[PDB]
Amino acid sequence: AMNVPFWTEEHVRATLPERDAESHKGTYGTALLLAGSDDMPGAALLAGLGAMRSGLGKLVIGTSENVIPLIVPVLPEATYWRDGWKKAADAQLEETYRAIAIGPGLPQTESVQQAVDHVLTADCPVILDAGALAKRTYPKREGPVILTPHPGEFFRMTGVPVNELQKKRAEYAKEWAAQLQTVIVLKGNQTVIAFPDGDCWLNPTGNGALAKGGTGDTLTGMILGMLCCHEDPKHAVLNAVYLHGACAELWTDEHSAHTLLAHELSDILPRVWKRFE
Amino acid sequence: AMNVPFWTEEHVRATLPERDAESHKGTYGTALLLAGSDDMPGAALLAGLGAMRSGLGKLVIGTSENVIPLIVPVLPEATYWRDGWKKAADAQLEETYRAIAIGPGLPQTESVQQAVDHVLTADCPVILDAGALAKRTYPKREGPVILTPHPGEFFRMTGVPVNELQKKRAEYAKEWAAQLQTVIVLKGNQTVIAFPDGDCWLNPTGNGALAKGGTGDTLTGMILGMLCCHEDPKHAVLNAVYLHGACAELWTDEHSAHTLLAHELSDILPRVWKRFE
Amino acid sequence: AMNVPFWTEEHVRATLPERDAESHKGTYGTALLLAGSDDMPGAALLAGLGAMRSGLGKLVIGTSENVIPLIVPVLPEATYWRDGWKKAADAQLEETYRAIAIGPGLPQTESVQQAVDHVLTADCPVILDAGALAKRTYPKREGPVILTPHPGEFFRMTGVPVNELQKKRAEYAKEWAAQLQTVIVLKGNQTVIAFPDGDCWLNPTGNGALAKGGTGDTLTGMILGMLCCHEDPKHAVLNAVYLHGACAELWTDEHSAHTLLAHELSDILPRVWKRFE
Amino acid sequence: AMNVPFWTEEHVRATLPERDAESHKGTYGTALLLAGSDDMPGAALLAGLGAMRSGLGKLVIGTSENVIPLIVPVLPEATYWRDGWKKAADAQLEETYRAIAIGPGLPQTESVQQAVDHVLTADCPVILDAGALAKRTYPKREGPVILTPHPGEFFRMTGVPVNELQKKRAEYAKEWAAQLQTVIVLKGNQTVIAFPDGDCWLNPTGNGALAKGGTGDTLTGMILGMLCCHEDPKHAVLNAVYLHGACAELWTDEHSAHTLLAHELSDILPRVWKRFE
Ligand SMILES: Nc1ncnc2c1ncn2[C@@H]1O[C@H](COP(=O)(O)OP(=O)(O)OP(=O)(O)OP(=O)(O)OC[C@H]2O[C@@H](n3cnc4c(N)ncnc43)[C@H](O)[C@@H]2O)[C@@H](O)[C@H]1O
Ligand SMILES: Nc1ncnc2c1ncn2[C@@H]1O[C@H](COP(=O)(O)OP(=O)(O)OP(=O)(O)OP(=O)(O)OC[C@H]2O[C@@H](n3cnc4c(N)ncnc43)[C@H](O)[C@@H]2O)[C@@H](O)[C@H]1O
Ligand SMILES: Nc1ncnc2c1ncn2[C@@H]1O[C@H](COP(=O)(O)OP(=O)(O)OP(=O)(O)OP(=O)(O)OC[C@H]2O[C@@H](n3cnc4c(N)ncnc43)[C@H](O)[C@@H]2O)[C@@H](O)[C@H]1O
Ligand SMILES: Nc1ncnc2c1ncn2[C@@H]1O[C@H](COP(=O)(O)OP(=O)(O)OP(=O)(O)OP(=O)(O)OC[C@H]2O[C@@H](n3cnc4c(N)ncnc43)[C@H](O)[C@@H]2O)[C@@H](O)[C@H]1O
Ligand SMILES: [Cl-]
Ligand SMILES: [Cl-]
Ligand SMILES: [Cl-]
Ligand SMILES: [Cl-]
Ligand SMILES: [Mg+2]
Ligand SMILES: [Mg+2]
Ligand SMILES: [Mg+2]
Ligand SMILES: [Mg+2]
Repeated sequence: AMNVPFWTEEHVRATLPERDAESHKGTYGTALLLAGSDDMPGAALLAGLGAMRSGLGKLVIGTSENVIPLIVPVLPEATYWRDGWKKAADAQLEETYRAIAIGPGLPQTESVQQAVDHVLTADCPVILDAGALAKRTYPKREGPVILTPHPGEFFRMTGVPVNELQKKRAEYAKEWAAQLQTVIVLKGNQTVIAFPDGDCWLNPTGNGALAKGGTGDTLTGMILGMLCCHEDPKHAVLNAVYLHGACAELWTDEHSAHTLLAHELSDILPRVWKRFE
Repeated sequence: AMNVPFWTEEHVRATLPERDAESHKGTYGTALLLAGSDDMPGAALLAGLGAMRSGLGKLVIGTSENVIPLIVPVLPEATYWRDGWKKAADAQLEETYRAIAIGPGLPQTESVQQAVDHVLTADCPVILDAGALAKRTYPKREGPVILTPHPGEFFRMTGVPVNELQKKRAEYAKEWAAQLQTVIVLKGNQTVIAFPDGDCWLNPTGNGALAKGGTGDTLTGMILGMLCCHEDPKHAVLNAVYLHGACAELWTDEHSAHTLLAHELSDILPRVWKRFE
Repeated sequence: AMNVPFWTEEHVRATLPERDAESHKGTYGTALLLAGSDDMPGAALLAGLGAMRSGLGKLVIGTSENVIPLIVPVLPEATYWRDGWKKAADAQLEETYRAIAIGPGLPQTESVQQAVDHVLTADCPVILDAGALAKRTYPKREGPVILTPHPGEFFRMTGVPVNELQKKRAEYAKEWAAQLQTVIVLKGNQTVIAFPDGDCWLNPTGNGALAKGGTGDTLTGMILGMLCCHEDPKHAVLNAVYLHGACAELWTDEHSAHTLLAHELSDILPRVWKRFE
Repeated sequence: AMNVPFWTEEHVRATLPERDAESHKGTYGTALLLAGSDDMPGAALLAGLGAMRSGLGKLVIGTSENVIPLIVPVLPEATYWRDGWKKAADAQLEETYRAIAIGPGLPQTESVQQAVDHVLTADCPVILDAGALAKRTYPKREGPVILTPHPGEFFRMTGVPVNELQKKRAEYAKEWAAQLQTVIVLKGNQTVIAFPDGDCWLNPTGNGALAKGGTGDTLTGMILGMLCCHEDPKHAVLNAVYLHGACAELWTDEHSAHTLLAHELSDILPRVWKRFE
């Protein structure tokens, strides 16, 4: 390795925020989630649940109109911007959000990139995932840009083939976080969290129960919510990745690692988070 | 303070109603919930669940047609008045209800105010929340009118800015309950329950887990149901606010306060209510 | 009273059927449930769940087309006869069913009565509930006809006002079961189960948690399923009514009687039924 | 008998795969499920849940367009091929899958057979169930073909009447697995798993709780998922059938065998599978 340190339980315990008696939901902010399309609807539910579970005050889901009815019965606490991810291709966000995520369940299209460009003119942290991940550069702005690639997405972004990436994961994550001036959460066993200021950590939690469709959609939502309740966005990303993996570890105490469904990570998070308080 | 007393556990225990062996659902009344729009559907599910959980006999949900399918799989016990909140703008209620709530998930429009005006000609308690909260006066009628503003809604109603309101919450709640001749449930930590006869209490339960979208929608439903099973509507409002907060406190025994979803308050209420019996 | 005996735990234990190792789902029959309309959809979900929980082999739900999508995510084990309750107004059932129920969530219309007339030409037990309950007579047929009126429905059927009915419930139930030559399950505390052969029992289970919308829809489904797995339809009706009430009693051990939702009765039935085996 | 051996717990324990720390979801493959039609939608949800529960990496559900919204809220981890089972009638699969299942909730039509013919040109294991089961032969190909008939389906396939089949189940299953050169999972108590190479086993698990609509749909999904995580497809089929039955046995420890709903088998599988690890 390059001796990248693990973000450990001690670090998590020291950095997780309080929800004090005097707070109101405004204290914890409104998040925007731009996710889910008619063709890939479930991602929006997975990210929505992860976000509302993770300490935000309010969530607006800008999903395709036909996806909205699929979310409501499961997550009636979310509100909507009808066809929001499409509308965001055409104009600047008018509303102020605490944090924004774009990409889960979105196609890898130019229109999604147009939406990204408009999202990036906001002054808040922004997460790009999935369909929003492309080979491109980023404008100087206020607020971190957080990319959350699977190794195959990292290849799409950089041209580094997966078989080579996997030999030197932190080295590549660090190099590209620096070059792009973005946070890179390079997924996998020992997920790398590389920051554009050159800080970098490894995540010590998780297991093979996570190697199934949807678990990254859940993670994007987790990061989104934690960006709303942490003052330091670096700590939000680190804690989200950590607690996401910790949920999978709790699952495998009494359940087979073959059998986890992503949404259950959100259902487990309430008890797992308590343990670190 | 003004030494406003807390509505304590002792008061709750002394005032919660029995559901005796000889009762039928008619004993507990039919409630009407005018809530949920295509743009804000989840509020109707949240309030519906809170209402059916809270001791009513039957619930009619007057929600937008497209919202009905989103409620049914979760709350198949509810019945419907298709587009009821819209229809209520145009004519008097023909049916007799035990209690009525209007506003969760409704827009802040003149048409919603027209619906309010028609709701107020019924002889039963009425709850106004959310979109139904405006700067206006109320007609002399039979049955209490119960307003449930968040501080921002209170500002909309009165012109008292939130930063000033928060310095003297009970004083302002009492003054405006008197002026409007309505019950005011002024939300927040230490929620104020101010009555138009000058009685006023503070609620001692709850915590920051409640500072998230949807929890007030759940509360409106709780108050609606409790108005159906309490003979004294004052006690219904007080017990609803109390038990709502108590559910959040049970949650935080083994779950992080960051992670509560409003609908879970309704799922917790069955066991919490038992404890006070 | 008239000293009508209670159908006791001892009777239930002696009459509940086995599900032996050598059985196949055909042994337990296909039930037809004609229930749910666009205006009252939830009844079909409630009765569907109660029926599939109660020992049948297969369930066909003949509900309105727009109701089908509301059932599937909750009860994916059911199959459908699209617009079946409407189609049944126009022709004889072609398929053979083990048992049929009609009425939950159906309007009190002539077309529903036409459907009833066609249902009654089948040779199997038939349950009429809700919208299918009217002032009418019944044709001599093979298989019992089981009416499940609430006292208000009994008034509609017979002209006996509810305040008079309630003074002499068994006497009236027996008289009308005899006159109509139908089973009458006259609902309420101490539900009466009156048979056209003059046998009559009282149900000893249940409590005020049941005095809420939907619980009778659940019961109709329970009776439907139990008619499929009991050889003796009398025992099916008696056991269904008993175990339905027993579920409410289990609920109130740790939950307030004000807070039960009907569908939960079906969720409780698996464990309650085990106790009587 | 013919002394066909039971696939025992010892065999299951020796053959169930690990999900190691270094794995990614690609290791576990993408499955295709061609299931569910407007008329029989629930089968697709049941098989989808069983498949995602059973160790695959990703699931694509090729179901009718109107069925997709019914799956998403329950199984947001699945992705879709809109009208896939219909489209498969018209062209070869372009995408590579680890395993494919076709038939649950599909009609017994020529178009479904056309889809089968195209599925069979893939090089992967394929499961045919329900509507995909017909009297026909199979082309020489790479990858096993796995037929999962109920006795009535076996009759449809072979002309052997059910009353005769049931007297000599293994003998008939073996003879027809050989003749067709397919795996035959002949369902029932003591389900027969007959292989075209002449190997044959009996399944020792399960009980009458399984004799209800939907449980076979769940099984098809289980086999589909296990084909993705086992290197040996024979062991996948055997373990799926075994663990499916084991879930029903866990259910009946504290719940009546009359009351199981198929989807619950998938909910039980996580804990049951752990026990065999
Ligand atoms: N060579 C290639 N191989 C594969 N894909 C390629 C590719 N080349 C291009 N691609 C592609 O890149 C994309 C891969 O995404 P997909 O693999 O298609 O992702 P998905 O099913 O949509 O799931 P999701 O997005 O929820 O999970 P994620 O991986 O984010 O999140 C997974 C989560 O689980 C965690 N996780 C997984 N395995 C783990 C383990 N063993 N230990 C600990 N954590 C683990 C991860 O760290 C993370 O948090 C596709 O567009 C695609 O076609
Ligand atoms: N300056 C301003 N700030 C904010 N909004 C402004 C504003 N000016 C105008 N507004 C506005 O006023 C409205 C505020 O509503 P929103 O804040 O938009 O409400 P919501 O997300 O729709 O949630 P809900 O209605 O379910 O929760 P509620 O607060 O009723 O219910 C919350 C429940 O949780 C309880 N709760 C919250 N925090 C608690 C705590 N710390 N302790 C105990 N209980 C707590 C409350 O008492 C209550 O029961 C908006 O229309 C709006 O734009
Ligand atoms: N004077 C009048 N009063 C009322 N309605 C009148 C009326 N005159 C005419 N009507 C009418 O008659 C109908 C009454 O039905 P509704 O009262 O409208 O029934 P629902 O909300 O649709 O619920 P459901 O059908 O699921 O419950 P049910 O009562 O079957 O099932 C309830 C279940 O709970 C049980 N239950 C209820 N209370 C119980 C208790 N205290 N103890 C034990 N069990 C109890 C019952 O035995 C039964 O199993 C309406 O059409 C109507 O307008
Ligand atoms: N004479 C005839 N009798 C019946 N049908 C006939 C027939 N002639 C033709 N048919 C027909 O054949 C088909 C029978 O299917 P259906 O019986 O209509 O099946 P389904 O309701 O759609 O349920 P599913 O498909 O989920 O359950 P399956 O049986 O696969 O899966 C059931 C699962 O439960 C297990 N199981 C059942 N009973 C068990 C027991 N007692 N012990 C252990 N396991 C048991 C099975 O092994 C299996 O895993 C129909 O098309 C049909 O019309
Ligand atoms: Cl708040
Ligand atoms: Cl009642
Ligand atoms: Cl069967
Ligand atoms: Cl992965
Ligand atoms: Mg991803
Ligand atoms: Mg509110
Ligand atoms: Mg009824
Ligand atoms: Mg089948």
